[PDB]
Amino acid sequence: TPDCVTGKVEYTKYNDDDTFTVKVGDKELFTNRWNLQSLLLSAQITGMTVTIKTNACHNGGGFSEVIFR
Amino acid sequence: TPDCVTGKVEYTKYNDDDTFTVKVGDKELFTNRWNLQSLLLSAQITGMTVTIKTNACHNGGGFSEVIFR
Amino acid sequence: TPDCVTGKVEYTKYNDDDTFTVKVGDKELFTNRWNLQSLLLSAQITGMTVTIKTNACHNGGGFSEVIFR
Amino acid sequence: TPDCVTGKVEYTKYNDDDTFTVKVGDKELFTNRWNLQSLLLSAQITGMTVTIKTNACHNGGGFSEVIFR
Amino acid sequence: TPDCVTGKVEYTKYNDDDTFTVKVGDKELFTNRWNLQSLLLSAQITGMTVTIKTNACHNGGGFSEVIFR
Ligand SMILES: CCOC(=O)NCCCNC(=O)OCCO[C@H]1[C@H](O[C@H]2[C@H](O)[C@@H](O)[C@H](O)O[C@@H]2CO)O[C@H](CO)[C@H](O[C@H]2O[C@H](CO)[C@H](O)[C@H](O)[C@H]2O)[C@@H]1O
Ligand SMILES: *O[C@H]1[C@H](O[C@H]2[C@H](O)[C@@H](O)[C@H](O)O[C@@H]2CO)O[C@H](CO)[C@H](O[C@H]2O[C@H](CO)[C@H](O)[C@H](O)[C@H]2O)[C@@H]1O
Ligand SMILES: *O[C@H]1[C@H](O[C@H]2[C@H](O)[C@@H](O)[C@H](O)O[C@@H]2CO)O[C@H](CO)[C@H](O[C@H]2O[C@H](CO)[C@H](O)[C@H](O)[C@H]2O)[C@@H]1O
Ligand SMILES: OC[C@H]1O[C@H](O[C@@H]2[C@H](O)[C@@H](O)[C@H](O[C@H]3[C@H](O)[C@@H](O)[C@H](O)O[C@@H]3CO)O[C@@H]2CO)[C@H](O)[C@@H](O)[C@H]1O
Ligand SMILES: OC[C@H]1O[C@H](O[C@@H]2[C@H](O)[C@@H](O)[C@H](O[C@H]3[C@H](O)[C@@H](O)[C@H](O)O[C@@H]3CO)O[C@@H]2CO)[C@H](O)[C@@H](O)[C@H]1O
Ligand SMILES: OC[C@H]1O[C@H](O[C@@H]2[C@H](O)[C@@H](O)[C@H](O[C@H]3[C@H](O)[C@@H](O)[C@H](O)O[C@@H]3CO)O[C@@H]2CO)[C@H](O)[C@@H](O)[C@H]1O
Repeated sequence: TPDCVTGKVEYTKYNDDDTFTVKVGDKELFTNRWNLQSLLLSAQITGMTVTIKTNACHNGGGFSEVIFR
Repeated sequence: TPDCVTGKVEYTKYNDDDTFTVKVGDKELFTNRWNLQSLLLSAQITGMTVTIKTNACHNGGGFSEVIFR
Repeated sequence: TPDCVTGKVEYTKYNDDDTFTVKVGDKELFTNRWNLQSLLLSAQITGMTVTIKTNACHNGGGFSEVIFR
Repeated sequence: TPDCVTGKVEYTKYNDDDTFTVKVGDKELFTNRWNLQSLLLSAQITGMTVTIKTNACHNGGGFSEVIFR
Repeated sequence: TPDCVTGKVEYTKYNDDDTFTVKVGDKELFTNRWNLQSLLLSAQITGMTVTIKTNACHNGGGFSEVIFR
């Protein structure tokens, strides 16, 4: 899957359908994987740099692949 | 959903029906989403500023949407 | 439910039946709610002040309601 | 159950059958309770002193009772 | 099982099939154990030294055994 954005996690949002939105770079993206919820929040809290991989590389787009650096 | 309150998390409470109550701004609110329990506690512990979105914007009211900043 | 004890968590104990015991104030109490295990450990580790609410307010008594301050 | 060892968690090990091994005092012990995995890793990380209770107080022996101090 | 690599966790990656990849030493490896996801991310965040034990000791190989030092 292609790289989409890389950056620190500007903010996260828990959504009304139990998905989890994230803002990284200039993109707001979401993931239906519940596993990623607390990893992403930890990244946000500790100031990790993450890379998100997705073909739906647009605001509102979905993702499931993330790299924690 | 409309913004309801924004602030740091004043306190949380685990309830007898496994719901989780949170005090943010001047509102005490609850969420039946189990997934939010540890996110909300981490936010509380680290001093994050959260925004809760809900149409039931009164003490005792329910929520599922939260933004972690 | 009435207040039972208020204090920092002196120590916790994982029990052989997968319940979790906590010492707060002068009381040892337990909870069969798995969700509370890591919340109570976190409170212990970070020195949070908790309040436990239970009508079984004696050593060995059960609880499910906790306030995290 | 009798006390078996007391000390800081020298190391943990995740095992091929999803059990979790821990080195405390002079004993290596394991637990088949999944709930304890992240508690024991948090105790290791923050330098908590634990006591493990078990009748199988020998290397390789099993446990489910832990006290977090 | 034989030792494979030892080191700090250079990066992790959540994969599209809910497995978790990890870079330690000169090897990129994955595990299908969901339990290990947040343990390995904690090790990464806190700068723990891990050892991975696997007979598939090449890039892209699988593991389930980790030692946290
Ligand atoms: C005032 C003293 O009494 C109480 O405070 N009682 C609290 C308990 C009863 N709670 C309750 O009924 O919650 C459900 C109704 O509340 C949810 C609210 O529903 C809206 C509905 O969607 C609207 O279209 C309609 O006009 O009215 C009601 C209320 O204004 O919606 C909000 C979000 O917009 C909450 O739902 C969210 O939280 C709960 C709990 O976490 C639940 O998951 C929902 O799935 C989630 O959306 C209110 O609870
Ligand atoms: O031999 C067991 C196996 O033991 C594991 C152990 O859990 C770890 O400490 C170690 O590192 O790896 C050893 C070697 O395998 O555990 C599995 C299940 O988790 C099997 O255990 C069951 O088998 C027995 C037959 O009844 C007995 O009841 C065990 O106590 C069961 O749990 C395997 O046989
Ligand atoms: O392919 C497996 C690997 O299989 C071994 C098998 O263990 C040997 O007895 C055989 O002779 O050699 C094959 C090939 O290496 O087992 C390794 C660890 O020894 C990996 O297996 C683990 O990883 C998997 C995905 O993480 C899954 O968790 C397995 O259950 C683990 O055993 C490798 O993938
Ligand atoms: O028996 C349960 C409960 O019933 C009554 O309260 C009702 C709702 O439960 C309560 O949420 C609601 O609160 C109102 C405030 O009073 C109102 O001023 C504010 O604008 O919003 C909320 C919700 O719309 O009130 C109703 C009844 O009007 C009972 O009154 C209460 O004691 C409690 O027993
Ligand atoms: O976590 C793994 C395992 O831990 C606990 O069991 C311990 C040993 O695994 C087990 O073999 C041991 O059996 C005891 C009996 O209780 C006792 O009656 C008998 O006489 O002696 C044996 C061997 O010494 O018990 C210990 C701790 O008491 C846990 O209870 C168990 O379910 C399992 O998780
Ligand atoms: O410490 C908490 C808990 O962990 C251990 O059980 C594990 C999971 O927590 C549990 O939900 C899971 O149960 C399996 C059943 O064994 C199986 O019959 C069914 O088909 O699938 C479920 C859902 O996965 O199993 C694991 C352990 O294999 C621990 O043994 C348990 O008693 C308790 O302490």
